[PDB]
Parts: sequence; structure tokens; C-alpha cells
Amino acid sequence: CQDVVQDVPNVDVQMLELYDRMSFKDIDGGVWKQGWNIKYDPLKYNAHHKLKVFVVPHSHNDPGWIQTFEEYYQHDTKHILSNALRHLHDNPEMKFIWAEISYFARFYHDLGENKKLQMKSIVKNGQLEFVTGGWVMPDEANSHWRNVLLQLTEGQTWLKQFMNVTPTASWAIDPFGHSPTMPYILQKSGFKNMLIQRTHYSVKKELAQQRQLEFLWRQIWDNKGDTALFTHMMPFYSYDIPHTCGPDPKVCCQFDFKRMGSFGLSCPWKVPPRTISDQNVAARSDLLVDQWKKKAELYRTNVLLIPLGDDFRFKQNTEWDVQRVNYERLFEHINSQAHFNVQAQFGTLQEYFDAVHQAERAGQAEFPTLSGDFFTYADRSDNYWSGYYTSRPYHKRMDRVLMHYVRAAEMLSAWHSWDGMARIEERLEQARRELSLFQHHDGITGTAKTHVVVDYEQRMQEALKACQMVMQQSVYRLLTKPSIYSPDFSFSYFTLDDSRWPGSGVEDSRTTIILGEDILPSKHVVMHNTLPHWREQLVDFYVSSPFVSVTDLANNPVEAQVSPVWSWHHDTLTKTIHPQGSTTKYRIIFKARVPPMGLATYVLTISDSKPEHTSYASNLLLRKNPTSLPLGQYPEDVKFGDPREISLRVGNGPTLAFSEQGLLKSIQLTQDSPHVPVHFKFLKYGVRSHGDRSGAYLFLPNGPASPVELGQPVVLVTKGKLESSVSVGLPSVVHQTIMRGGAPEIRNLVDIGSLDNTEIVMRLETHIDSGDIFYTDLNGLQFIKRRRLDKLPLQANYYPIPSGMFIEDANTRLTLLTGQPLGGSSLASGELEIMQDRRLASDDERGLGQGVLDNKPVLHIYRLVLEKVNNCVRPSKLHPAGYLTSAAHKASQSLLDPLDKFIFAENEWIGAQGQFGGDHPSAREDLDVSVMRRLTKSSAKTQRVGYVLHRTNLMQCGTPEEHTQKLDVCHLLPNVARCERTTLTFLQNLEHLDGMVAPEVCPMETAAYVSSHS
Ligand SMILES: *[C@@H]1O[C@H](CO)[C@@H](O)[C@H](O)[C@H]1NC(C)=O
Ligand SMILES: O[C@H]1[C@H]2[C@H](O)CCCN2C[C@H]1O
Ligand SMILES: [Zn+2]
Repeated sequence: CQDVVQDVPNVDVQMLELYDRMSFKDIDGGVWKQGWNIKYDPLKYNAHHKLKVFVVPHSHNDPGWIQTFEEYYQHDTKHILSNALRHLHDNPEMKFIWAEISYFARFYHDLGENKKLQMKSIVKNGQLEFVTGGWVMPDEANSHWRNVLLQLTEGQTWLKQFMNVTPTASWAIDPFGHSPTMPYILQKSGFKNMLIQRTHYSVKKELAQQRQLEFLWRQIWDNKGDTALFTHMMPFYSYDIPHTCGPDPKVCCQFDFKRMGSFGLSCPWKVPPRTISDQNVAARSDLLVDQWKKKAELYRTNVLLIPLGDDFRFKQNTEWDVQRVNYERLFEHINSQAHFNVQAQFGTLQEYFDAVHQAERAGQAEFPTLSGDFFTYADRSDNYWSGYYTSRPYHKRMDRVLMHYVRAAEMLSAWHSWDGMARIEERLEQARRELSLFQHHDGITGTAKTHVVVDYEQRMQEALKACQMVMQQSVYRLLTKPSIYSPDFSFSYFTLDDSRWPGSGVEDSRTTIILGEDILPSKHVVMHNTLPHWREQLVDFYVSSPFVSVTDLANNPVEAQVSPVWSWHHDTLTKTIHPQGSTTKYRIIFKARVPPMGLATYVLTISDSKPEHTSYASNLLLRKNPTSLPLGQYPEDVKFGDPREISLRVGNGPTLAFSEQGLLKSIQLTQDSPHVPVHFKFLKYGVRSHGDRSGAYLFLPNGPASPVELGQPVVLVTKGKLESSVSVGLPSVVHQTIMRGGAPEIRNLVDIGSLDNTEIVMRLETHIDSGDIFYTDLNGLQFIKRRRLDKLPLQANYYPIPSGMFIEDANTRLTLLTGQPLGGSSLASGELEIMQDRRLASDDERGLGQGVLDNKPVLHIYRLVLEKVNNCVRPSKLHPAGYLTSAAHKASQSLLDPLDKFIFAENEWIGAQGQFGGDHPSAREDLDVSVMRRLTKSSAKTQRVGYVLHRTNLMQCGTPEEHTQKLDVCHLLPNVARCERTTLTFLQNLEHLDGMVAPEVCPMETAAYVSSHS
């Protein structure tokens, strides 16, 4: 295994280093506005060394943006694909590349058998080529690597089954900034090449000048370079035709033959395209070839890529003709005019890359190595696209919830083979596809029109229900005596109970377990643990009585705590935000212990009086002019008082101190240690009254944030033996700090209401001497070092915070883990800040056609980990990466993959069992079974189950961390006949494993295995 901590990789280009040196001056470079006047030696090419040009026709189809997926399909895409089939069929030399499989699958299944055959033939012969082959072209900032893999797998699995092809070249022309998580996944999925486009205009200029636009992209910690994937970065402002033929859009626009008038399109540079004729072909070619040769100067080989397309292009037959015919005339002339020394033709992406590597092998070019990412993107001036790191936060959070539900549903149902009548495969396919769809660069990004966002939400809602159905059916089968098991595949044996989604104050959705002497004395509940190690976690349920006790299936009592059900309300009368307690519903909390990838059953029983093993939390409402707060049967009376600072400590965990406004002020790790200053504060950013305005994509603040006026907020303090908390009703946010014995959990019920042109940020202020350094994660896969650059505007220093961020000095580190992707930064030494929501009245001119005024209450969740790191073995000062500690990693897992909770629906569960998976191996803490998916239906003689294993890297800080079993996923199911290592998509077998044993992976490595069972 490579050491991912102590060996600083030696690369030609390291993005953090490059950023440190670059000046980012935005000067007018001429026709190529953000570059310079490219010059070339005409004698460079000749009869013995020609420029090979590949014109690659394409059509960018968004699975939703300003129209829904179905609206686009009906109005544009089905016509684009229908005419592509016809035109390619009739013109053997014409080529076309396709990226979005969600659309292709929709189209193909609607085609008649005759057409399906014609389609398969033009793919087999190389005319129609799939690039990437994912369900969508995913966002690369907010997306979790697990979902990036899910959607890629969904698309490629379809392609393998119906088109008999697996793309090895990736095409990503629209994501707003690019992440190394892509080559990581692609390189481990059989890919050999990838192309990207949206990178900072300053980076394009810098790399172009050094001819480093094509490079071997390796991971920041990869010293050997085995993760390297050849990458081609386009050099210009856009992927449209005016910005793909060469440096001058005024000239290139003249070669987009769909802009002559009848199509309602034109050239903004005032020079329209002209139909090619024998009369003007020589002059037209001279102009075009000149653009090509200038573009060619930015690269190292004699093979040139020239994309030919735009949004939803190649729809009308007339369009296919006008583009094909005119280009055929140009090719015939150019290729027959020796003085040009050029050979041009229509080609595919793979054809381009094959030629490039042929030139490389011929020894005509050597490519530079590179590590780092391409965030934060800016397409011009100071317009940095850090706004979408936060836009539509409700759905960003929903993404993480569904991500987990999909994993849990696939894993729970993978243990058994199911009869087709159970509709298991059906529901899981729907769930995977709706989640995959949302990974689109206009989905999770929060950059779609209001009604499209609604469509995505509806789709995810159906996916969640599908997951629940599969999960509950699975639990019933796994925990019921076999000879008693009698399933009704349409029946709900269990109801999922989720305390954090949609969340309290967002939607009263969770059911109350109703118990009573005259109706029902007890109720069974079951917890599921998708993680491959034994896990304990507090779980809570709503009950109709405070007099409830918990026991496991062995009838062993389990210590529990009951607390009231508090709901915050904006009192329109008193103009105050205060909590009201329920007099009929209560929360019971207890510690559940679940086997690795297993289940554990408990029983809740009601009694006439306070049970022996159940304690009751005290409650203190701090505020002036208080009013009574009755709580029905609740044992203890609420106490009141004027606002004041308070301190709390649960178990032997840390001691937290709060201000009289209910905000964190300090953290004391141990009774000995000091009170480390850690202050939470809420501020607000505005919008500029002059110039460019912030929108769904752009973050253009009118200066540093201003503190939110808090007034005299109402603070609620709940103190319990197992869980305590401090909640405060602030303007736009009910802020809550929950303690259970370890790092606190933070929950924000964010309702920006009608505060137009406002962006709410949550900031942490400390004494940590971090300087200008901070760390953020990329797709929940790795942590990359960031350097605040004062030479860049505030918005440029904002980065994606998909799952976590941290700052540290020689001795102390503060890590904030998230349960949803949001935007954030460290604008000053010792600070961390992350945006909660943003409401913008104006459009930011990128095509959306609207601002963001559809905000809705969302419950954001976090874990705040303060730790001493002076004893940790960390990377040298020059290493571009950072790594989490065991505590921080486990805290992240508690947010993204918590225990699942099931409530038995009927009055009695006959044949109930108390546990499943007690014999499952408990793997080392840095290892996870990211995916467990049965790949075969019940009719298959040889069953196959696929596993994706990921091992992260945790810092060694002196903790022994011992006794853990080796995890061999190939033996998780009985009767294993073979074990094979496969690509992450499970589509290609890479190794036949002896002894049928799947070995664990190295730190920061991800592998996939498929076990076959007879
Ligand atoms: C799939 O493509 C491969 C090319 O390697 C070919 O050998 C095989 O026969 C094809 N299978 C079909 C008919 O889909
Ligand atoms: O995705 C749509 C849009 C993005 O939302 C912002 C950049 C320009 N893009 C072109 C469209 O495909
Ligand atoms: Zn797009």
C-alpha cells in the first residue's frame, strides 16, 4: 500500500501551488478576450507532418433545467435522437456523440424493434458513440462520490445490456468547476480518457501558455501515479461552436450553419455564417484552417479536437443537413489542398484520444502530470460560481437522505433472492434512477426553474417511498421465523421513523407509537446499521405516554430518557419565536446497539407510573415575560428564568458553555483541560445595488457579512442523563446544540422567509492559529488543502463543503461535518463559515431566467469536533491533502449513514426475532461497504452479489485501536462458488480471486468485488 500521508507527490502542475503563483489579472487579450493573440509558424505542418482534425458533432441535453426532464424529452430530445438515427443511418461518414443515458434509455425503449436494430448498428459501426455513459452529466461540487458512482453505474449497466458497449472516454462540458473525484472513479471504472471544460479563465490561459491543457490527472496523495487518467481541458470560454473552432468567436460563429436566420439564431459578433460554395470555399477554408492552426498551438500533438455542437442541437432534419453539407464541402477542399497540410473529418471523442496516444507513442509528445481540483470556477471578471454550492438547500439535504435510503434498501434486500411478485428490483431501479437523475448539474446544484425543482423533489419523494417499501419488507423477512413468514408484498409491516427528515418544524410526518392499557401495551421497533462494524447510537421515538420502558428481545432492560416534544412557532401576536410543548406526545430516547450490516429489535412497554429504567429530562425556558408551559403527563414541571449564560455536560464528554443568546461560546474537552473559545455566530450577506447581481449560480456579496440582529431570543434548555440540548429561536433560524456524550450535534431549522437578497451564514470564531489555510472535502471522498487568497474577491474563497471542513494549527483542530452540501470558507485565521440558505430577487444572467425566491424550511444537521492534534502524524507542510481523525470520521458517518428505525405496524409480530447479523465481521473503522447490491434476479442459477469497498485514511494520533476482524465480503453470503475483483460498475471482471477471498483495500483506495453463489 502507498503511504498517502508522508510522501509528497512530485507533479508538474499542482493546483494549490499554481494558485499561489498566479496573478489572476483579467486583461483584454483581443478576439480571444481571456487569452492572447495566438501566433503559429505556417511551416510547422507539411506533407510529412499534417494536422489531423477531428470535428465531433454533439448535442448537450439537460435532464431538466428550464423545462422538466419529460418536457424536454417531448419537445426536443426525442426528435434529436430520432433524427440522429435517420441521418447517421443515411450518411455513413457522419458522426455523433451522446452523453445522457437517462434520455437515451427513455428513447430506446419507446422505439420499435426495427429502429432498435438500426440504432444498435450505427453504434456498433462507430457512428454514434457514447461518452461517459452516465445516467446524467453530474455536478462535481455538491455530489457525493457514492452517487456519482451510482449514476455512472446506472447508465453504463443499461448501455452494456442494450448497446453492448462500455465507454472508456468521459465528456463533461457543463459542470461548473471540476473535481478529481471524477478521474478517481473513472480510472477505477475502466476509463482511459476524460475531457473537461468549465475551469477558471485564468487557469485556461496559464495552462495554455505552457501547453499543459492535456495532462495525466492523478490524486493529490498519489505518489506513484497509478490513479492517473489522461485529461483534456478545453481552452476557451464555452463549448458552443463560436468558442470551439479557434480563439476568435467572430470567425467561429460563421461556421455554425444553424445561425443564418430561418432557425431564429444569429451571430452576436455581427458576421453571419455563409453557405459554402465552390466560389467561396477557398476563402472560407483559409479562415477556418487559420483558426484550427491557432487552436493547435495550445496543444502538443498534431491531432486536433474540434467539438461541433450546443444545447439541444441537431433537432431538425434541416439542421443536420445544413451542418453536414457545409462541413463536407470544407473537408473536401481542405483535404485536397496540399498547401494546408491538413486532413479533416467528422470523428468521435474516442477517435480523437486514440490518435493523440498514437502520436504520444510515436514519441512526438510527452504529457505533464497534475494534481488538484478546479474550484472555484469563474467564467469572467469577478463572477465566481460559488452561489450554487448553497442554492436550494432543502433538496441538497434531501440528496444525502435519499443517498442513504438507497444504500440501505439495496443492502437490506440483497441478503435474499426475491420473487418477481415482490417488486423489489422494480422499486430499487426507480429509486436509483430518480436519485441518479438529481445528480445532474442543474439538479443538486439548485440551478433549475421552480417547477423543475418541484419535479425533482416529487421524483425523490417517490424514491424515498420505494426505499421504505423495500427496506420494511426486507426487515420483516430477516427477523421472522422462516416457517412463520407469510408476506403480503403490498403490506406495510413496518413504518420508517426518521427524526431528521424532513425534520421537526419542517413537516410533522413521523408517527406516534400509541400505547395504552385499553388499546395496546407494547410495541416492537427495529434498528438497522448499514455500516460494517458494531455500532451504538441513541435513537428516539414519539410515544403517547411518558411512562414507557425499553427492553431488548432477551427482555433485558435498557436505560432510557423521556423528553417533551417541543415545536417552535413564530407568534404573530407577541412577535416572538418561542417553543410550545405537546401534552399528548413525548420523546423516548435510548442507546441501540446493532451488529455490522445488521438489525436489532427492542420493545417499548407502557406502565401506569414512572418505570425504573426511564429518566425524565428537566426543561428550562429562558426569557423575559414567560408564560406557563404545561406538558400533560410529563413528570417534571418546566422551569423559567431570565436569559443567562449556561454550561452543560453529558456523560464524561465535553463541557459546553453558551451565551445568554443560546449560542456556543466555549468547549472543554476534559475536566482538566481549559475552556477553548469556540463561538457560533449568524451573519448575513447582501446583494450589490450596482453591477452584477447574485443569483442561483453567482455569489456577489456587497462586502463582508453583517451580524444578524438577535434581539432578546428565547432559549430552551433541556437537560437529561442521555441527551441534553440548547435551542434558541433566532430570526430565520431555530439553532440547536445537542449533546449525547461526545462531539455535539448542531441542527438549524432554517426559514429565510421573505428576506429578499439575503444570504444567511453560520460562522465559528476561534483562537486557532490557522492563518490562511483551511480544508474542505471533495464529494465526501477526500479532504483537500485550501489557501485563502486575498488577491481574489471574497466569493472566490468560497468552496464546496459537500460533507466537511476544518482548520488547525500545531496543537488544535476544529472540524465541522455536514449532513448536506453547502458553500463555505475560512475568511480569517481561526474561522470557519458555511452558508445556510440564500434568497435572491434577481437573475444572474446565466440562462435560468429567475432568481431564487422559492425557499422553504430546511433542517440542516452537523457535528462539531474540537480536538488536540499535536500528537497526530500529519502530512508535511507541502502536502496538498489533509485527513480526518477517527472521531471526525465517525461523526461524519453518524450524519450521512445513521441507524435506520422501523416501527412494527400491527399489534403483534408473530415469529419475531431479536437480531440479524450478529455473526457479521466487524471491520476496521476506516473500512466501509459503500455498496452491497445483488446483481441477479431470482431465476438465475448462479446468483451474484456486488460490493464496493472503500477504505479512507485516518490520522494516527497515538490511539491503540485494536481487535477487528478481517472483512471478506465474498463470504458474507453462503455457498460461494467464486470471487472476482471488478470495475466499480461491476461491468468487467479484473481478477479471479483464489480461495474465493476478497482482500481488503488500501487507504484511500476503492475496489469492487462480485461473489457468485451456487
Ligand atoms: C458485443 O460486442 C463484442 C465485441 O467485443 C462482441 O464480441 C459480441 O459478440 C457482442 N455481443 C452482442 C451480440 O451483443
Ligand atoms: O445546464 C444549463 C446551463 C447551466 O445551468 C449554467 C451554464 C450554462 N448551461 C447550459 C445548459 O445546459
Ligand atoms: Zn447543461
